[PDB]
Amino acid sequence: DAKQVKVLQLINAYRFRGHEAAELDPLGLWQRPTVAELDPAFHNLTEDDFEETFNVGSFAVGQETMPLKDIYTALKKTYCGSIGAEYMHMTDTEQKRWIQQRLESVVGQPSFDKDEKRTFLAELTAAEGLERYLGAKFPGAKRFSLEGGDAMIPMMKELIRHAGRSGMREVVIGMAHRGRLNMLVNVLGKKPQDLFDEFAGKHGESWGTGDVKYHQGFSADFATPGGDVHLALAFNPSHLEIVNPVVMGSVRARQDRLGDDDGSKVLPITIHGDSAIAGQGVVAETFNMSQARGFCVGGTVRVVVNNQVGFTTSNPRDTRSTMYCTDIAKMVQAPIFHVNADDPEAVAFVTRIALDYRNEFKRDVVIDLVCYRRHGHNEADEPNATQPLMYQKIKKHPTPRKLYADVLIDRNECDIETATQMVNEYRDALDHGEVVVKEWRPMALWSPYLGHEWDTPWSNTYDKQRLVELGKRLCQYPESHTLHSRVSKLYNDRTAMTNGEKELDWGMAETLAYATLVDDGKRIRISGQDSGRGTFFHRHAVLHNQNDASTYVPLANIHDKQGPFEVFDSVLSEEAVLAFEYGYATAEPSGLTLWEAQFGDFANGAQVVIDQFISSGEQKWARLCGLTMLLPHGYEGQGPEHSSARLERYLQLCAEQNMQVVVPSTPAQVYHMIRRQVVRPMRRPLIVMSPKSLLRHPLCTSSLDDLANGTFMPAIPEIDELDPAKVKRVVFCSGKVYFDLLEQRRNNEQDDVAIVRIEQLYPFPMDDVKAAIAPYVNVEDFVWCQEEPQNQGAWYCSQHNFRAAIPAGTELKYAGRPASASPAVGYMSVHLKQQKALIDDALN
Amino acid sequence: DAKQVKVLQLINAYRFRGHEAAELDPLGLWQRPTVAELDPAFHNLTEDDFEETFNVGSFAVGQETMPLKDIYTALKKTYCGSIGAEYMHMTDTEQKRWIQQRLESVVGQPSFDKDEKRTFLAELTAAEGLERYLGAKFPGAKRFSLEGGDAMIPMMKELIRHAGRSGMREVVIGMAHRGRLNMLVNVLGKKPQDLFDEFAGKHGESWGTGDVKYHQGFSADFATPGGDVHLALAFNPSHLEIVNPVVMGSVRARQDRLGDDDGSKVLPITIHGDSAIAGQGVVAETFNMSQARGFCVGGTVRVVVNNQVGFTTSNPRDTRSTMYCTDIAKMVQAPIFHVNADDPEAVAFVTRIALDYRNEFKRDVVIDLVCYRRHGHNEADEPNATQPLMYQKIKKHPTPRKLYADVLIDRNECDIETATQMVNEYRDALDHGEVVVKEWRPMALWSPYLGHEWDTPWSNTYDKQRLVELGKRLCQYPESHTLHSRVSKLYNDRTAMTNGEKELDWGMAETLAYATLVDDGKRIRISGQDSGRGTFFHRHAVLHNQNDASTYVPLANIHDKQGPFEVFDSVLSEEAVLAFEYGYATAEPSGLTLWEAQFGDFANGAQVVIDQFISSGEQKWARLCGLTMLLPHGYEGQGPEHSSARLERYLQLCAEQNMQVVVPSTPAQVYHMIRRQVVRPMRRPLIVMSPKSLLRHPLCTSSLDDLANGTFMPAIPEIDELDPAKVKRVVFCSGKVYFDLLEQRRNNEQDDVAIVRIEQLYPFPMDDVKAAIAPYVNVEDFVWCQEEPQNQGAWYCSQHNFRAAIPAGTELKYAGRPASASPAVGYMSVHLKQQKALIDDALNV
Ligand SMILES: Cc1ncc(C[n+]2csc(CCOP(=O)(O)OP(=O)(O)O)c2C)c(N)n1
Ligand SMILES: Cc1ncc(C[n+]2csc(CCOP(=O)(O)OP(=O)(O)O)c2C)c(N)n1
Ligand SMILES: [Ca+2]
Ligand SMILES: [Mg+2]
Ligand SMILES: [Mg+2]
Repeated sequence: DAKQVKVLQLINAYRFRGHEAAELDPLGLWQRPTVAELDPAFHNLTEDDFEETFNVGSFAVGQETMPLKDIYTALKKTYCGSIGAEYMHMTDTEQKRWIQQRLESVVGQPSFDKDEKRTFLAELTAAEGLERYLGAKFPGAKRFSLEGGDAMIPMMKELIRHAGRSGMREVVIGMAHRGRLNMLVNVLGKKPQDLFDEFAGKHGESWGTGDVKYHQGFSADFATPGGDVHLALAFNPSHLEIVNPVVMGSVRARQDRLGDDDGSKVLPITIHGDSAIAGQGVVAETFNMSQARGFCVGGTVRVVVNNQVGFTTSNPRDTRSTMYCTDIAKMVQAPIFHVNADDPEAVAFVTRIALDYRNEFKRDVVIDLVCYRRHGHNEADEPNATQPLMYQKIKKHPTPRKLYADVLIDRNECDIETATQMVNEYRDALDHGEVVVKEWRPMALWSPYLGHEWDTPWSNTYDKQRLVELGKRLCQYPESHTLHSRVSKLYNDRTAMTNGEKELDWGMAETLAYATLVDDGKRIRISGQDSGRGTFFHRHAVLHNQNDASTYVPLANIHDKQGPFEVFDSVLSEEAVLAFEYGYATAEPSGLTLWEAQFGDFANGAQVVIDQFISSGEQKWARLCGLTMLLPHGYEGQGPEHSSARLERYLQLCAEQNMQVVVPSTPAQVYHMIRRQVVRPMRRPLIVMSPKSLLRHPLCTSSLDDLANGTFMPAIPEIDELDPAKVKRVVFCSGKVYFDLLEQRRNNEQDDVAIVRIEQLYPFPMDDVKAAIAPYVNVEDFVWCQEEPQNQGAWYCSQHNFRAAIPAGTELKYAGRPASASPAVGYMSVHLKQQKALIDDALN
Repeated sequence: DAKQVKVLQLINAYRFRGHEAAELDPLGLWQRPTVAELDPAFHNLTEDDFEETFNVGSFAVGQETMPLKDIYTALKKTYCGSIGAEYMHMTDTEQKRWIQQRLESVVGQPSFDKDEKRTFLAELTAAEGLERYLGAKFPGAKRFSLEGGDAMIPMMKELIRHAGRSGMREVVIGMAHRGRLNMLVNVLGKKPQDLFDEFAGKHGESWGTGDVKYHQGFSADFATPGGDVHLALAFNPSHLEIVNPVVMGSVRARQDRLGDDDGSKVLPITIHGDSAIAGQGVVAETFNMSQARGFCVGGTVRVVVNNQVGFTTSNPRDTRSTMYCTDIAKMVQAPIFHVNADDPEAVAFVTRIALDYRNEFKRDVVIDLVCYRRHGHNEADEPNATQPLMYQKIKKHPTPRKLYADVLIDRNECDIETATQMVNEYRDALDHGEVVVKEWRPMALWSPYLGHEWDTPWSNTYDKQRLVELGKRLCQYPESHTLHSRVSKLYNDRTAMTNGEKELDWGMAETLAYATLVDDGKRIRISGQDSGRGTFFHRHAVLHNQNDASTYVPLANIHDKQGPFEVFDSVLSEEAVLAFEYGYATAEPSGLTLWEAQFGDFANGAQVVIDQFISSGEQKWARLCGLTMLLPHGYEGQGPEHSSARLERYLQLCAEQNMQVVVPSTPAQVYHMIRRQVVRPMRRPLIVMSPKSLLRHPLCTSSLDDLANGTFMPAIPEIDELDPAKVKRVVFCSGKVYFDLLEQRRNNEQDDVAIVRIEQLYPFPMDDVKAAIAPYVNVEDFVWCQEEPQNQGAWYCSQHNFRAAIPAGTELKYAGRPASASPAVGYMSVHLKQQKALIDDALNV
């Protein structure tokens, strides 16, 4: 019959658009626009057709032939009840068929054991009960209450029980304020008495400068039917979405260490607010990384706490441009399960389906938990002033605990005395103040401490013969591989440096430093835009065959039993990428983790990660991060965005030994700088002003002797054979400007002015600067020289450090570019005239 | 008839997935994976069925019944040739039927007039010819050549010709490096000789410190069959996608000024690279704004220069997580037209469809121009070292101009002599150096210069009876409107302030300042998270009815003929939002344009806009931007992210009078500060350290007399009746710390130490500070006091300004928080101890 074809189009119409008419809002507040396609009359089916049997076809109901009365009911139960599945936009036929099997076979309605139902009720009770307790015990205090979205707690425990049920070993969570204290107490097993002690202010005992209670992270073991599973909740700042990239980098470092090439042992989970996930662009930057080979973690389960309001903003036309906040997920074709949070069984049922999807297909999946915010944005705020109707409806809306208990009683699946005792047993458990999570376990088996002082001794030396054999292996590539003539010219030059015929350039000394690290079995993860070859054609860590596209990585082939070596050409992001590498370095300190800006000027698109994480995470959260940032830097006439890494900004952020700001000027210096970062037992961030023109400067060279038997020099004394008595002025400087100073002093045959580099600006190396200055007893004045404008660079932030170094009688003077609004002139002509001007002011 | 249902599923398979098998790559380089659904056998159609006639259904070919062999030919011609249409993900049925009509009715192959074909050939000729000329005249110089994507120039001229053809009046373009120099010369009408002089370095005659040649913008009139259309190409920095939000704010200010409610008179256009559009999150932030009220511009035409490489990265698994760089567009259900760039008629056909779609449905549309990059990422780079196979293929790939010329000749629509002469006539036109755009026209009639010095006089005073009458109208609301009792309590307090019963609070003086600005007919646009009510429950510019949802905006109801007033609750973005307000303010200087951070700590997620636009756009591009940034600031024990607007960073960025950094401490000061921003003839950015606790501080109050008859004070002298001779120490300070200093000095019964506010830190008000210091001839030492840690705040950047101020005998000292990695402690208890310590260190002598 033609009607059998019409039944088939109706079935797909619900699969495409049934979620648009689904009962997803707990409050029932605003009606959904009608969709004609969901009505059989749109397909010319009438009541006479409704009594006739039909064939389901692809509808996976488990009965080949059905009356239309049950087919129409099955479609509404599957696609228009509590669950709104948005998945047909996906192009993979196997994945869409897979989701149809999960939903359509059960006809939407899920089945759980009565013990499973009693667990969801107790988990709702713990969520509501902890929040009503804090509002009584600490009225008015800022706790970002979960109330109205209490199903997030049973959804989360069901995720973790389901992770161990399918063999996952670790779960890493990154989230925001909403439900944060409920997570700490009711899933991660933080003791309630310790939460009560923080509200009273009696928590103490640290020189961590600290952070507010709803930014804290936690760790615990958590019993699951598959056994104990490690749990980790990240620290995060107030900035709303940026923790998500950091958690992605942590789990990748975990998956890399464990040899989990399919991310099936470590489950990442991120929790988002509905307004934050739509407005913040780092969400899309992270979705773009979800399958990038250098950042993929096997897929993330993403849960949105969609309380249909963001602070005081509730109009959909003010927050976003689409019907759902989750539509950003369609960029990577993620299935999206909207679910009513007043239907806990639907929440757990969609939660298992979402996890099963992520593990079957190793792809991101999103759970839209549609709910409400019972109170104001925080408990001191009045929501009626801006959402009067939403809170007149919430004020007469019963809690999800009460609602679910009413359903189990109607179905004779529970009795009211059991539901009542859970409310009171939980309140008594909070009064005792001990852990209230049944499933919590003490962690099973942390040293070595990596907070040691920057001037701690380290093994700078390396075997000179081992260093040359490493260099020879780097120059070797398969004979069949054919290099571009410029790359083989470069490896031919590296072959001469290994023979002693030519002093090493910057790239060889950098490559050698990586080689000694993997030679000792330590990991190297490099990341950046065009980091394999290098923006300035200097690295060439990856060699591409000129016949086929095949690559060969000499640093990955040094010897068997080497530490792993990876260098990824990153995606066009700096915010999410630098946050990813921050989470990688903190989770796995032992190796070298290095991010490379293509120019240091672009690093400011990750300014939140620099401000709220790198420079401040130790004082705030006791986190040590060894991440190294290569920021190309130097004034060469290329204009405002290709001159300044904003060195002045990193120096301004320096305090309390939080960071290292280094400006190497020699290939040997960058070699020792990189090894000290791994070799020295300190893991604090290394901000590097990477050279550009110095990669090929003829005077910027170092012998093999300088690497094997040298050390990193925080300050470098005068190098030419000046007589110390003859000096009348000492010029402090950093970076390439020294090389312009040196050649001009030699061209003048000037021996009355010494030049002293300060390779490490923070922490300031006091005695190394004084030691370089000591021989010049006749000195009368000192000069700070810099290519950079005076309102930028090291001048404003490092004046007191230089002044403390110099003898008391002498005064210090400035020589450099004038202060300016823009980092650099746009014209090359004006730049060279400025360069000659400042170089002459310093030497006269 | 069972095969008839199978034919319909085959037709929809191509509508859904034909683009996966389309020939989109000019190079033919990498084969695409088979989609099973596109071949009939998958649907049990065999050759015997191919001879039978079938019903096309909704297939819009213009014939209801067709043999299957010709339905299959029509489907491959429509969805598997040069055009790859991705639109079935959209949920609006009408928009899908609209696209099917355009595409299926021409059966893939579209028809153009012979003049239109000769125009696309000449426009391809100018695109190739200009770049080969620059490579000949200036070998090795960095010009980001369009070559391989030459189809872009005819596509752009067809976008503009079709805009005026349908009555649009302005077109505003924002783009990147790729094809930038070709855009200026061959679309915008920049003189080639001025471009050649910039390559030679002979450009001069400006105090703009300037920028590189491929960041410059341009303006022109452009003849179209419907008449002249204004053209505007934005200045942009090197940061790749950030210009896009700025262009959205520029056309929105244009649509607002023109009374264009639906943006049908001003067309926004954005051009993107394949790697940047996938990696940068500001792209998704702007897509989220496309239908937000208060940022919607009626839809943007977005063009991707998809040359399948970004610098040295060409592997898809390293650049993105999806098959197409454009898949982010699906977040807003934008249709996406992939098109092979070696088929200019396909490019022009899809370009007309994209504009017609954007004007019919006022929604974003994307044109994916699939092409190649003929040279390296720039002309000094070697691309073979990292993409050997792509450049062995490009090295033997003929240019789009030659390829199109071969097609017009093979079809006898053109002759080889006509195509040859275009190549040579164009090279001669470039040698002469005059404008080469035939459609270019001189602009028709920019004089109230707004770069005047910050100390320029302005009309600070306002009539006091009008100021009180403005306040009475602000307190009036409709009888049917019902306020929440806290809001009615607040307007009753404002009703008391208008009568003189009570001094004005911070919110009343701020609202009053807005009222005087709209009262004189000037525009006010405020934007920021929860900016309607205010994060701190102080503004309440929008009044929500407690019975229905209706709003009432008292500032929009001052009197008829007032300037428009708008206050928008922004999206949860700061980067794309602050870039949008930068483009609004720069395009429309005359009014007040204000962005409000929810806390000043959150502005650093828009740090690129602050660095590359706000702090540097005047020296780089001669752009005046009057935008005001409200950044809440102040140490109150709320922690590292709720204390510091990073004042030290803005002070570090101050040079060459680029910005204003102000810390008002009185309700009257913010009133005069806001009016000075519009009433004074200067349009430079205003960075404001907004108070938090001062909004309710009993001592932070001002009389109506201070607003009507006062003025903004860059520095505020001692307010208490101290005798100058008895003073022994002067304490400089700004912001709320003054009130902690003042209240402590009164509790101590101390008359030996004066306290002087410095409301404007940059540009530094020298003589006003010296004037405040003059009476204290007996002073022995000076102190800068600040809540901030010593490495933050004003200490490092303003030391020389204070030291040059003080009398020669005296020396300057510091009193404030110790330097720290974090902006603020996480514990309230600790906060107080530090506050009492620094306040006591300043007052003890
Ligand atoms: C990056 C960033 N910008 C601004 C803020 C200030 N802020 C904190 S919470 C909030 C609203 C959050 O709305 P939503 O995402 O829906 O989360 P909810 O609290 O409603 O659960 C805003 C704008 C922030 N914390 N982070
Ligand atoms: C925000 C930002 N990050 C980094 C850079 C440095 N950069 C300039 S061009 C480029 C590659 C651009 O690739 P694509 O988007 O495809 O544009 P194309 O030049 O190939 O057309 C990079 C990483 C930049 N200009 N802006
Ligand atoms: Ca961003
Ligand atoms: Mg919310
Ligand atoms: Mg590209």
